[PDB]
Amino acid sequence: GPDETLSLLADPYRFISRQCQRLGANAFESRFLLKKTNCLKGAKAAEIFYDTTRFEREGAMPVAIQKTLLGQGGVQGLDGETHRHRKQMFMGLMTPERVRALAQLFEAEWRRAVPGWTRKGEIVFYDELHEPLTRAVCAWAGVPLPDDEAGNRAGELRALFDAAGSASPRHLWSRLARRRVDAWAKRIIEGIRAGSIGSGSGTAAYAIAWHRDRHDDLLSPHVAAVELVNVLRPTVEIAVYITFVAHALQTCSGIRAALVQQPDYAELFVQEVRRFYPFFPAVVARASQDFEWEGMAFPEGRQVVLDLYGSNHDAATWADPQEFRPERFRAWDEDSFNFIPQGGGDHYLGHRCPGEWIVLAIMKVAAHLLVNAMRYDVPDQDLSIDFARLPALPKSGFVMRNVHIGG
Ligand code: HEM
Repeated sequence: GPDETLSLLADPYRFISRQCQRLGANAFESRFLLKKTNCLKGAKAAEIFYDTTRFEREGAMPVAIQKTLLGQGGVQGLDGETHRHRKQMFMGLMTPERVRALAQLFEAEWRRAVPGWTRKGEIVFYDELHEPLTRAVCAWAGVPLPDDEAGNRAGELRALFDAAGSASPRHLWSRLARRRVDAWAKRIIEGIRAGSIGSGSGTAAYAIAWHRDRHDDLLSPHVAAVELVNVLRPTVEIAVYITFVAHALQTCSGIRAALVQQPDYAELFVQEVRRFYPFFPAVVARASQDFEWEGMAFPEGRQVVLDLYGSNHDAATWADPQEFRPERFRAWDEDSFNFIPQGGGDHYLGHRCPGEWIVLAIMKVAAHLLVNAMRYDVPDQDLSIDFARLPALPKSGFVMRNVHIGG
């Protein structure tokens, strides 16, 4: 039929679920760029999407994303045993103690940045999160980061996802940010291999610099650089989820008090933040063989997009997805396909986000400080979510006035 690209960019989070609702189905055939695209939504859809005998990621990623968001040669573009062996490198980083260490470093950096925020009077909370995250994740990952460069590197990491997918000249800064960050990370890898950088044996940058592939070869310095940015960048992106934590504390009644007094509530709350709020709209794969599913044809080579936001707001799964209610997670069966803000399926055997433990730990630190430590006022502003923005944010970016902290 018609090309629907422009309609998708106008409503990137909701386009799929809205059409699904219109059609009374969990899937529909469409066309993005010029490719026929099957669009899927829901737990059953997610589960077939993560079947690696039917779906491949190889070459499925639009080049614009490679040259900004993702880089070229990274784990996202791999399939099969090549993929599994590369994904294992990421998974080995995420021990409960290593995740804890990153959370601890991030709390310290948050606390160090508050005085700065106090003397400012008024801050855009979102704008202020990138640098502490950058400082935290760099130290955790063994990436040296001098004090006077921290601001700039945070700006560059931010530019990879917050200027990327944009209708404006911001796409140009994003592409240059990618070349700068790639060259920086590459210099890090090279110094580790040459002995000039003493990154500890438990650190991401070390693991990535010394990773051997299935042929016992080091990654090429550029591919290693891209994989290191795949740790640094998405950690800084947690700024979005932290902003949504502040937003929930502000727009939904009872949340604050429940968090203060109920110990087990934090975990339910951060889960519901990830379910409720838009972040990553969709993931893309290519059908690897001819098959049919619930009446829909999936010929070899068909581009297929899995709607994450729609799946997270699926009525069959949640009954009242439209409500923000952390308690729903008391009844969650931990299914790997019905709740997928960072992908579904298995972490080792598919492309599901290895960053979930980090996101959760950091979201918890955020929720803890925002209720138990950090005091602030919230002036009249537009807190409505910008569903036409990538990534989606409250329009204001969540503005704070009179910020101060204890311990
Ligand atoms: C900030 C919130 C985050 C969101 C919303 C998010 C979401 C996602 C999604 C939707 C995917 C694709 C899953 C798929 O292709 O099936 C993914 C993959 C990935 N994520 Fe995240 N993530 C986040 C944080 C992180 C963090 C902190 C890390 C740190 C290591 C990380 C590292 C990665 C990597 C390396 C991949 C590719 C994995 C693969 O292809 O096997 N992410 N993420």
